[PDB]
Amino acid sequence: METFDPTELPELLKLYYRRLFPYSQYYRWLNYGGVIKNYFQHREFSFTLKDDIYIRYQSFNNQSDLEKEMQKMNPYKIDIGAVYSHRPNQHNTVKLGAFQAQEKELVFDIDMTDYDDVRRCCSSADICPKCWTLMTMAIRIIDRALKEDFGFKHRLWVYSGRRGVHCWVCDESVRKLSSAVRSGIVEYLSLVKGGQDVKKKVHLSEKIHPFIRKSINIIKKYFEEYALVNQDILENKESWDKILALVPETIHDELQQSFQKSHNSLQRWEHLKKVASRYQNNIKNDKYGPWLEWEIMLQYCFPRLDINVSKGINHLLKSPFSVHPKTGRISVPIDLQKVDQFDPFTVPTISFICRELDAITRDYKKTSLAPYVKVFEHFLENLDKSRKGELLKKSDLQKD
Ligand SMILES: [Zn+2]
Repeated sequence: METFDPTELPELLKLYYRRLFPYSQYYRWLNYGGVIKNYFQHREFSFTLKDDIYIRYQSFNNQSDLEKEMQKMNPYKIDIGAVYSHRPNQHNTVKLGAFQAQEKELVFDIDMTDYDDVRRCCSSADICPKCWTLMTMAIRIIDRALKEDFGFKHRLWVYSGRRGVHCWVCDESVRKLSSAVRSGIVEYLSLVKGGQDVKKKVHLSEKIHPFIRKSINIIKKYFEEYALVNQDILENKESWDKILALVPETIHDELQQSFQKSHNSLQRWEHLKKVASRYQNNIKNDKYGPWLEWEIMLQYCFPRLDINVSKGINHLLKSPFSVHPKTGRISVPIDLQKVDQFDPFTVPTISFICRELDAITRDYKKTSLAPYVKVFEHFLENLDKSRKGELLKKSDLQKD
């Protein structure tokens, strides 16, 4: 924003939707094996066109119909909503209030601006190699929990194309989950709350739940390099006063003094850990520990979870393989086995892949888009494997 002339977007989009957008894989995803009738036909799609104009409640009969309409309207953005009780594109014809959102993937949307209070590196409208690690940590923290703590097997992670990282959890049972249960998942996962003028946003109890411990252990792999070297969070008085507002009055002064005697954020952090580990929860206690150190790390490194993104079944979220109009970047799947190597800055733009396409119009495999489609395919393969596995179990129950 802005790296190419935005007036070439319409012609690039036209070519993109004609030769490059992976419809086969995309339909395979949203049709979910085709075994539940109307599942794709009842999906809301929402297109954004030129000038921030968008259309709600579009839906399509099949792959060919979707292709044809995407190729006709050539949208700047594609959003995906819920699966509804009826065809979204006929919602007006429906009785009183029978048109209801019924099912959707459980989604998360981690937004880099939500870390602005604890970022020092680039700027509010930017990302850089110094803050990106926040997203890496957010992925590892949330995915571990979704996988290990909840048993969710089908989790697609997606880079927004700009400053965001999205998760779609797509398990059959998850898609059916109620709003109340979605909230409960968000509540369980949440540690950073949650106001503009609340200075201290993490308060830990004496007793550590395994979720908190396991999240902290992930942050600890990154904390030195990320917070002490890259962000340099205890660099000067101006910056370390922000950390001192998170510790008790009792120790503000002792820490202040030894901060000024050391030179590194590295050295000052070691001093903070020491001092904070000796703080007595006034008084009568005799029990000491790392709660304060953990609270600071969580405030700086733990993802902020917007309750509404995950709670509302009808919420729209930018589609994978949609283009980000501001950056030109394709919204691409992130390979979870390689999350530490994921590089948002080398994610190709629409113009770049259109160029590759006809440099001496065919297929996406001759462009830089290809590896990202391979990642999508592995995800889809796992969805195929599961359905077949469960169909076997169901088929074995129909035998007695
Ligand atoms: Zn940055």
